[PDB]
Amino acid sequence: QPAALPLFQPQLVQGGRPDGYWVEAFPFRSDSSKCPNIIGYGLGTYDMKSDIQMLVNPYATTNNQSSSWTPVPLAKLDFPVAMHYADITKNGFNDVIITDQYGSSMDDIWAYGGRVSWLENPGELRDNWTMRTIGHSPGMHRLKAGHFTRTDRVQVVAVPIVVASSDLTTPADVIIFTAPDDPRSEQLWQRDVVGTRHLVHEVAIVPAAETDGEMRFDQIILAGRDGVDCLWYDGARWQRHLVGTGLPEERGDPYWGAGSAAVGRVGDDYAGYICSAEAFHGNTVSVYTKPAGSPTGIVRAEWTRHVLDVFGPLNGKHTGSIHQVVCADIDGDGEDEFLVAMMGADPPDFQRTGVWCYKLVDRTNMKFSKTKVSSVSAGRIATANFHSQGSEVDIATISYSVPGYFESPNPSINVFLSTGILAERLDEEVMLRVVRAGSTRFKTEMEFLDVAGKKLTLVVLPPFARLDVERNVSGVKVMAGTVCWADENGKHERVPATRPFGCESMIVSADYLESGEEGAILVLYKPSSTSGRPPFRSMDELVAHNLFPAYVPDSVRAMKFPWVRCADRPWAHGRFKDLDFFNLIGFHVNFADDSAAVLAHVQLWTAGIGVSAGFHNHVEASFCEIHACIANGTGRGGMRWATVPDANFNPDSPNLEDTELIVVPDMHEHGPLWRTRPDGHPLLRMNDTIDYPWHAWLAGAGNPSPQAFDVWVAFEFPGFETFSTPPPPRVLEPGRYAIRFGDPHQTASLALQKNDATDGTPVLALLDLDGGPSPQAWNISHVPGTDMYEIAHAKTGSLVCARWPPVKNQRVAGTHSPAAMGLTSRWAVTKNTKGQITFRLPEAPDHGPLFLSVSAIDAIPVIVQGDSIELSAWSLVPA
Amino acid sequence: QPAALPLFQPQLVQGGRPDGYWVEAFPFRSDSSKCPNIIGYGLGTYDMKSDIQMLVNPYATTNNQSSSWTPVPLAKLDFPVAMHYADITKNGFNDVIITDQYGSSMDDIWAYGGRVSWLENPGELRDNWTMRTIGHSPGMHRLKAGHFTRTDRVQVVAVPIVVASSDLTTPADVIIFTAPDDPRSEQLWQRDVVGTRHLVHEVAIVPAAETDGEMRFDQIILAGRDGVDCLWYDGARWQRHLVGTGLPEERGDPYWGAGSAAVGRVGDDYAGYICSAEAFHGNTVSVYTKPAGSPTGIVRAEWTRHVLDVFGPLNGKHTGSIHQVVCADIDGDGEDEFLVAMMGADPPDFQRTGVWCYKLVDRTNMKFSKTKVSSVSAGRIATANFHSQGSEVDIATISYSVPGYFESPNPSINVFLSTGILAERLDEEVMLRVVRAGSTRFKTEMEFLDVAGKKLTLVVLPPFARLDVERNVSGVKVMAGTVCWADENGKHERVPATRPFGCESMIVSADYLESGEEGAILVLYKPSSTSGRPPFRSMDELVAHNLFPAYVPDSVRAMKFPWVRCADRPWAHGRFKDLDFFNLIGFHVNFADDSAAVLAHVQLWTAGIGVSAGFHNHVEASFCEIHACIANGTGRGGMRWATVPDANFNPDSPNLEDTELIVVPDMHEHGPLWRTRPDGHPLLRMNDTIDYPWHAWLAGAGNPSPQAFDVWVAFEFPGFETFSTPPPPRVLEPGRYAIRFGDPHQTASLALQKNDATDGTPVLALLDLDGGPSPQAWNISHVPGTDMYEIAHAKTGSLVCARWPPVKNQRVAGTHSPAAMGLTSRWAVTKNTKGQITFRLPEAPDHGPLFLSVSAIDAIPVIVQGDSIELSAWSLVPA
Ligand SMILES: [Mg+2]
Ligand SMILES: [Mg+2]
Ligand SMILES: [Zn+2]
Ligand SMILES: [Zn+2]
Ligand SMILES: [Zn+2]
Ligand SMILES: [Zn+2]
Ligand SMILES: [Zn+2]
Ligand SMILES: [Zn+2]
Repeated sequence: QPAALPLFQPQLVQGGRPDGYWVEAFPFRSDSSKCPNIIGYGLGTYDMKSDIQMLVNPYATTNNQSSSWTPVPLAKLDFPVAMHYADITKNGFNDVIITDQYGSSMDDIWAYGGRVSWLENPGELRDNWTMRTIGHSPGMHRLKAGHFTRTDRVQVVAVPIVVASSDLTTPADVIIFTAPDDPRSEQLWQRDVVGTRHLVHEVAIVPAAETDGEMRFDQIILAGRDGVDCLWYDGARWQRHLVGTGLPEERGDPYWGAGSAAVGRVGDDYAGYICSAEAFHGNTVSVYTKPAGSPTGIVRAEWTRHVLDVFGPLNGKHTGSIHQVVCADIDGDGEDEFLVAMMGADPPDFQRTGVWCYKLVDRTNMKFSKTKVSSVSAGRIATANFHSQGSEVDIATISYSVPGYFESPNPSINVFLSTGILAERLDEEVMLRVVRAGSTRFKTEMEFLDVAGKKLTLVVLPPFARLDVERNVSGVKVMAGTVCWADENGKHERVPATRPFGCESMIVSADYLESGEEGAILVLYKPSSTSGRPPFRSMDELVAHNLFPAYVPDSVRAMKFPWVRCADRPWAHGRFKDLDFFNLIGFHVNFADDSAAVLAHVQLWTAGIGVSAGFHNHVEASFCEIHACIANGTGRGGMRWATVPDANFNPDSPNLEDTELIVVPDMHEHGPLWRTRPDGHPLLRMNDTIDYPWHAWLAGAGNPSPQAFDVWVAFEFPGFETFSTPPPPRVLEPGRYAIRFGDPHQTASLALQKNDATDGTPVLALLDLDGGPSPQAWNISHVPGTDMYEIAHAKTGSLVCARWPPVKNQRVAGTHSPAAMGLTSRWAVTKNTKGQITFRLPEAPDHGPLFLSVSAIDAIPVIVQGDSIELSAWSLVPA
Repeated sequence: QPAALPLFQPQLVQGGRPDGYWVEAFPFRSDSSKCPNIIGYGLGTYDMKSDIQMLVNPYATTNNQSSSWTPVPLAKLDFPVAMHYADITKNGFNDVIITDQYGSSMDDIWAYGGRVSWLENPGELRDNWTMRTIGHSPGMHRLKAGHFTRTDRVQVVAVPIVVASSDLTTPADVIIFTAPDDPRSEQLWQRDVVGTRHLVHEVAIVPAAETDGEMRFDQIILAGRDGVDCLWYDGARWQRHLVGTGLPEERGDPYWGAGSAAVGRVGDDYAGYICSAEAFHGNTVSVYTKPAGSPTGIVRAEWTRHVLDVFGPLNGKHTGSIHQVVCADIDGDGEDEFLVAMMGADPPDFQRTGVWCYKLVDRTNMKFSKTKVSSVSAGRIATANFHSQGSEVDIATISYSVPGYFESPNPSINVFLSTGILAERLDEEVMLRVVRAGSTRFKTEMEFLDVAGKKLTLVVLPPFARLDVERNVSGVKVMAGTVCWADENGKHERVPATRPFGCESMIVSADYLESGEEGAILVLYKPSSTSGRPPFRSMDELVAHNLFPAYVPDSVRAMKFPWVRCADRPWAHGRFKDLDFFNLIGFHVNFADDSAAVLAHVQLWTAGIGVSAGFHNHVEASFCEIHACIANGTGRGGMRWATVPDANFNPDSPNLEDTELIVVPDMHEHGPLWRTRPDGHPLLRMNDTIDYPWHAWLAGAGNPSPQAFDVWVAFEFPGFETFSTPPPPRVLEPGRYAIRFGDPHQTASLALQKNDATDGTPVLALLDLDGGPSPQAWNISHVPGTDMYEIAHAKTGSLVCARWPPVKNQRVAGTHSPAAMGLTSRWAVTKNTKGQITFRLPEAPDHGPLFLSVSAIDAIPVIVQGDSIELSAWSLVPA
């Protein structure tokens, strides 16, 4: 699975700003990177100093209720530009390093300005921090902290863009400032100039710790008129390595080379590529690549420039829309994507406003795709996990707005919170949009409802991911994919529906569970101490509480979920009067991708002692339902279904002798009660509804003194194939095999014609020969929630599929477009005494069995037929 | 149909404000109310004057591209409070009337302040308008313009809340200011005091023109410590009518009576009720009602107070969270809902923050329900149509934020735009959420895509609503409900699918069409001059343009919709290589209510000359598809379907002799090609997919020189019952009938037992007697898109339905919960020579026919049976 991008929940951090320029993820403490604060500000003007605002992260404090980011002004400065942070005082709190006194533009550089200073973090939320001067250089414009020549002091690389008003040709000093031993006294730091460069517009840092032992010290990557280059100190001296020269010079235009550059990790190499925007404020996005089998890192490789995109011509002043690039692992796959900060344009163009996310889609040819992730001005991007402890990467932006120069409407700071789940209000219910679990690399958890002693939580798990739980207490109900856990009785697996008429505990007996190869989506039932405890003697004891986290929309946070007597619902139509029978709604789970497909609808129910929810059969709306009992009032509450024909049972005055009872104890889920074919496909009524016998939840019988409510959850799935009737014996371990027909004397093996991945490619049996092209390998996997198997070509992934229609002598082909419910590409498996395997299609209620077969006893066409068992016995040989 | 509320698209008008208090819909011109500007401001502080900001409506200018509201400061004032507007200079531009110099609170009233002034609108967008003093009174706090004692000058009623610092017991003058003959000279207006009141906190105006001739002049409704009362001038004198006294006085608490009041239209009466918040800044919502058969209006009725809601206790200072009530017809049904402005609370409570919308649900008992429409602070609400010309009502709010008193986080101005359609990005496609057409009272239109010479537009129509079109040019394709138009050949009706294998023009030959009783949802194809003209000779000529209006989210506005060669789509899997066959995606239409149900998926396609889109049968995903051709390349392009068994046709090398061709000319749609039962229910495959014969779009044959593309739209619907095979004769006009069995000599008529609306109530035939309880009436209606009818009880709406299962001798009952696709409650109709009518259920492929019947030849049970024609012949008698 290539990784898909996560979703993003937008949130306005600060709107209505007079201007904007810089945004920075600022961790308040130097021992923690998670939920940092945001600092933002603009360039100011001659009429207004710029407030250096630290916006306090409301999510940082565990158990938070607020989504409001409180601004705390650290300073009020004339013409600030760039900033970074480091623990200067070495006391566990990050200090701010900032440049100011720049002037109002490149044509108005303060000759005595270009100051670099630091702001002492006082270890608590207070405004107006103590500020001390580090040094000065006119035009001072970018800076980063790090360890460049030593590791026992903070050091700062600082670089002016120009040296003087309107001077676009004189190079500027690249300066390293070194903290003194006591930075709270002294004043003016040690300074050393380590190079001169033209129009440097970005400084990027590669921390030594990123380089897996290649570098003792941090590398400085500069993007300016000279192109992109890397400076580093190696214990002995400074060296330089040219990455490339960027945009060629154009006559009458003072900007060439690069405007920004960032270093992109691919797998094991922190520098698998280097991306760049060109030139100063330009419209060109390029990437630098090195040849296959290069050393890791930057300085040992030869780089080559490739232009990816030109977003349009420059204006009269030779500028465009791109302000910055940054690299970050947005989709969690171990490769950095890169983000491009698009300021906006005049005339307005959405293509040049917001953030583009570029993704390396082919490591071999170094091909990238791009996806728009925001369409409001970004003059700068900050990345961090702003909302949780996980390895997700959120994106913060600030609009680019400089009054009387280039102003964006409504300048604002925004944050886009990476998530596998977005919540939105319908009317009385919530739509929960989820990523496909198979292609996400992040765990997402969202608590939604505190009810009946549990915090019901929606949980998206990537493939083979772990979820820690409270052993013997936490419960799970899977809605897509699979999870499993192990205990002394071996492996336990859970899927959307257990076996027909079956019952399974939802309780996890282990300390953790893991998703299988497709990931999982599930409801996790955490224990709660804030929604009552059983026995529930009244609906008052069962009041439910909205648990949505503070970053979900306000309209969802404000929702209540009352229990409503079923008599009072708009669908009662005069029924259920005077019954202790209650309903709580409700939650749709749909895929967030372009299918928008339903996953499940979820609602809750209760029934007092002696109460029946009423016999029904779902002729009104089609779905496959599973119930999970949270609390069983008497121990005897559960599902009954009629075992007689529909015509022979009266749901209004039920004869309970013509029913069977499946008791559903506390924290158990029951299996399907709908009608199925022998291989698990659902029977269907003439109006396209899943066919059910008459059935109902009924509480244990007796007198409600004292009262004790059943509480249960309905999961309404779209139609799917479930398990088989009767259950077949297990005879085949999934794995990778050659699939052979014939005697020890001369075999043919199953083959996809020419290994061709094209839909419709014939499947054949190739004579195995000494000349000896060897057998094609097939992956055989169990289809979860069924007793069926699929056969997928190991090289191309093509599924073994009968062509339509599945009839005697029908041809077999490879496909990635199977029929729904895998009708012609799923197989019932049996083993004879010779230990050969037969694969049989789902049997049409019409016809006889049809087996995967050879067409005769150099290539033999492969077919389905059920006349001859001889032609459909295969040997499986591990490959 | 009760009316449902519309959806609301939120938009931030202005964020990051220092404070907030007032928001007002401000029409710039006095001859137009649509798309007004917004004025907002807060109380200011001693440290900052308050900017009186007029935020320019970007949607006001037809052909707009921007969603940005430009602020224009009209004035900068010390401590402004209330404002309104009127055409003072009588020149066609509204002037602003404003109070200021109030002071900083009720404990700090400026003794020489309480100024009332007006700002002269200069007829263009300029800041800082000329300001002139009208008059003064300390504590001045609310004001409205109108015509109170004359109609030839602007008049202003102005009322202080207190007269002096901390004085909560002295009553204040109720003052009327009258414009001079030349308001641009003179200065200080004529003033008359027309009453004194305690703690007036709201002034509401009933315009004379609203009163259908009851009042010559405007009525002034005041809400204060004295309760709610109405003052008016009648040509002769001022009078007063008490509405009620509001919240009783409580010991130690200075606030009682009312904080706000608004007058609510119900149908023909501009004052069917009066709503109120109590007391000053309180938490109590009450309504005033008058008895059935009262005169219309206010002063002739006796009113009675009813408390609806108390949102919680007051704080230490005796205040709560409600600042204002307003009445407006939010759902367009001719009755005013009311809105309640909830400022917020400390500690925070979502229940007391935002806007609640109260709806009168029972005119008889005057019962209201409430629905949360915003959950961010509203210190004031303005209503208007901010986005179009229609009678929709949008809501603008400003947060209540007074520094050092009660401050809301991120004070902002927001607007909630009333709509039947919300658009949201999925990934490459757009989700269009729509209201149910049956319960909306608004037309909504949203352009989405400019392609192939048409502006494709999504259109929601309420029941019996009109849509003007360009005769013989505009095209429509219905996705839900029905529309029709008339021309010289009579009525034409369109529904989601015409007859199986049929073809109909989409072109409207009339100047308008109308929706039927369920409303409609449709795609309107407007003519375009900005997306090319046929013949389309290349895909370049077919570039499509995003048309979403400026108020939809930026992420949807920024989307492009490229044509992609089908070979290049991720679902091709190696197919369609080197074909001129292209695909454009795409648009989901789903219901916005708690069902979230699919309506249709929409995508587009093209095929060059001689190109086949390939034979297929939809075993992969289930849906009922209809295609509409926009442009037919050769005139011969269209749908072929195989007329032989699935097993007998090779989609890879098709024999076109075993197919039939339906040519689909320009702007035509074809009918269903899927397999159906005789009464229109879809055949279903074992994997729950709609069963289709092999079928494909194929372009006209020949050589692409010169090229000419087919362009067509796919509409993928969920499963539904279509028309019958063969089509039955039309023998019954829908309408209201008594349904009788038997001889002229002695009949029984169809009856719902005891007229009982309960699901499952028996249907019977009651002996018609001289003693003479007369026959129950039934509404018989055609089911659109089918040849079936339904029978609904005229009093209760209950559908005539066979109980499950429909078998010989099965009982018949009334229901509001029919089986999907109306399986047991829809009827095929035939007429014998005696002119009697027989009603037959959809026939199960199993059983024989089953007719609505009497069970014998005082009440006879009614059943379904098909053994005896005798028992199932009915006379229909108009009722
Ligand atoms: Mg420190
Ligand atoms: Mg005027
Ligand atoms: Zn810049
Ligand atoms: Zn990545
Ligand atoms: Zn059920
Ligand atoms: Zn107030
Ligand atoms: Zn209304
Ligand atoms: Zn088709």
